[PDB]
Amino acid sequence: SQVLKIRRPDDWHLHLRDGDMLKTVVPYTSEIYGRAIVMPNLAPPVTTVEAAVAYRQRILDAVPAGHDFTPLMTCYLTDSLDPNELERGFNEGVFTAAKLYPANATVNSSHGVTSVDAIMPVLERMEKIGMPLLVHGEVTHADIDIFDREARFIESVMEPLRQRLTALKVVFEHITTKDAADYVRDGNERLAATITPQHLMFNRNHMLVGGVRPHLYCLPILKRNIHQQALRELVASGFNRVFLGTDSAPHARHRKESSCGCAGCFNAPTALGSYATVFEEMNALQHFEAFCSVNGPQFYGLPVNDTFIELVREEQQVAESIALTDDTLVPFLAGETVRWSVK
Amino acid sequence: SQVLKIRRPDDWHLHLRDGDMLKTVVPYTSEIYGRAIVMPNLAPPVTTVEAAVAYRQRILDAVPAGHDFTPLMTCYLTDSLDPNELERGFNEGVFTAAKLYPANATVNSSHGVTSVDAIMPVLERMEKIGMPLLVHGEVTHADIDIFDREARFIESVMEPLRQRLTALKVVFEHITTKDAADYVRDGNERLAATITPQHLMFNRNHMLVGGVRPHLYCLPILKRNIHQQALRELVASGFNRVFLGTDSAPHARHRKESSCGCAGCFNAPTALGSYATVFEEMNALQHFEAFCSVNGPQFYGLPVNDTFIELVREEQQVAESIALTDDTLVPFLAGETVRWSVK
Ligand SMILES: NC(=O)N[C@@H](CC(=O)O)C(=O)O
Ligand SMILES: O=C1C[C@@H](C(=O)O)NC(=O)N1
Ligand SMILES: [Zn+2]
Ligand SMILES: [Zn+2]
Ligand SMILES: [Zn+2]
Ligand SMILES: [Zn+2]
Repeated sequence: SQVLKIRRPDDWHLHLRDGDMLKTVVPYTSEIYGRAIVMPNLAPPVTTVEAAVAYRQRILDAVPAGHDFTPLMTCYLTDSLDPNELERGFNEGVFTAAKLYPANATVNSSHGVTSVDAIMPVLERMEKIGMPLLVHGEVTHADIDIFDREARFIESVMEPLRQRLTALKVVFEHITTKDAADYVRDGNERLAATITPQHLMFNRNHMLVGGVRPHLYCLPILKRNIHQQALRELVASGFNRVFLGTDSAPHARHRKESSCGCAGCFNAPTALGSYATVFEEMNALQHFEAFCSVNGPQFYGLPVNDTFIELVREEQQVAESIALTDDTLVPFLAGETVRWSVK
Repeated sequence: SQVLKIRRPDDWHLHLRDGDMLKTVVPYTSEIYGRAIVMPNLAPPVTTVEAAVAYRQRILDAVPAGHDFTPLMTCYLTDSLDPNELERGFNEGVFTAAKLYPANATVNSSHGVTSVDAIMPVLERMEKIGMPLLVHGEVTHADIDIFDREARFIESVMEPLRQRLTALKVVFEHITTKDAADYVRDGNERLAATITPQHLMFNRNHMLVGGVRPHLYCLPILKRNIHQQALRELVASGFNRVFLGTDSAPHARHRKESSCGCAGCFNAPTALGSYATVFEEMNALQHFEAFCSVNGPQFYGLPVNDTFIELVREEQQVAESIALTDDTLVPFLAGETVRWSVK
């Protein structure tokens, strides 16, 4: 019965992959979102303007007729990246931002950044030109417990970085901790964050109690409930430097359900409705549009979308699976009911 | 190459399952261990003398010709269990011990315990007759974080229970925390513990960094490294009320590598050599025999085995999998080169 009309949203953190997987997954995004930040962790990674131009075209090829969707491309920072390559792509309208993957922190990150010190000239160029830095904020030393890697990053990397480059705009991507929530809340107008649906909806118990659930396995790892609760409070408060970033991160079923399952939730089909449920549960639907459709554009200095969509509070069962050319893709909340759906 | 000779060990915590699976797994235990505590969590559970007698015979049927193996049976404690049935089984030599799994208010009285207070009659009977209680010490309330469940059990159940029944003998099964190591270390002659090879060798980072590894998923869940180190220090100290219990807990590959992986490591094939590796790394091989072959017998009031086995420090590859009638079993350390093996 209940209908909620919002300005058309965007997705400020998305993985579209490539090849047949890209063809399968892009329509789940392009039918809803006006724009998406397209992450660059392909294999090999997108580290040049030419690679980004071609990838953008493969993405557009896969967008159904009638969807008005614009992919916003990013550069994968490496230790050896030429600042001129990065700036040229920014100047040509190819790169909207650049993504910092700590080496070996996450999916397709073996070529990532080994220290902020190795890439200072690149960061200094971004600061000069007003290019936002997107950060997967985790440390990677083998002896640091996985649940501590986000908090430890704040103290040891994020804060020194921001103190050195005071004009640099930073998005703390997919935050998962009270530590990061407080850090962002207490930050200045050059610091923002994205939050996924899964880090709002669940905590680590959901992944580990009654069985191990690899379709909830993603990075940064789901945390303790008190962290979940801090994230829900942050979005529900109306704080305007948090915004929608799904981190939809698809892997074939048997890559997820294996002896060493890949990290990432394929949440593009269900993310928007899932966010709506959270904001409703937090008695905060008045702030839902801004999170989805206003806060991101403002941080990035881009116009808000000029079209509108509707969500309805009518229960839909999520498909158990989505067909691929080989194997299947298991969506986030597969087989479950979602309370809101796109009209 | 170095030889390590010990009195024949026993396994004080084992899952043998039933039917075809039992036939496959028993030989991995019976070729090495003189005795094992056989856990009662079949479907339906072993809660009667008659069921235990028949299960013992099915186990004996599956022992290869020539192996000198004796299964020591257990009763699954439930709300509906008659204390006269338990006592009769104990008196007749059928039940060596009784096993208490976590309470759950919604469990069927035929299948479990709703609260420990509700089964005081049976626990008092065990105290009276000198029957040891084996405890899976976790509180499984939905609002308790999974990594907190063992520590919560110590405070909420274990200490009050032992204060209430001061003569009751208790094995704190498969301890996984510094909390439990300290508790057991500081206990009296009526409190002991078993420790699995996975909780000595690994911590939660091994299950979750670089991928999710369901073959390391087991209950109680792997904890942070500080806990692992406390366990290693405890066995290494020579403390004589900790002893070998593998918690070998086999599940078919398709039930481990699924959207909801079953808890349990099939470690019977590789456990003994893994414990040798840990004791060696801790420079504590002088305490290895007692852990495997003396401490358990002393606690249970049973004779030490009078035959010997030898481990050799020569590298060997662990099988990638072990065939079942249907599907396959993936052993603990599958495909790895291990340092110690049985001669
Ligand atoms: N988050 C994930 O668990 N996975 C992402 C990588 C990332 O966002 O770091 C992926 O690309 O698969
Ligand atoms: O408590 C338990 C039960 C066991 C099993 O599968 O029987 N597996 C575990 O991992 N621990
Ligand atoms: Zn990331
Ligand atoms: Zn991502
Ligand atoms: Zn157990
Ligand atoms: Zn067990």
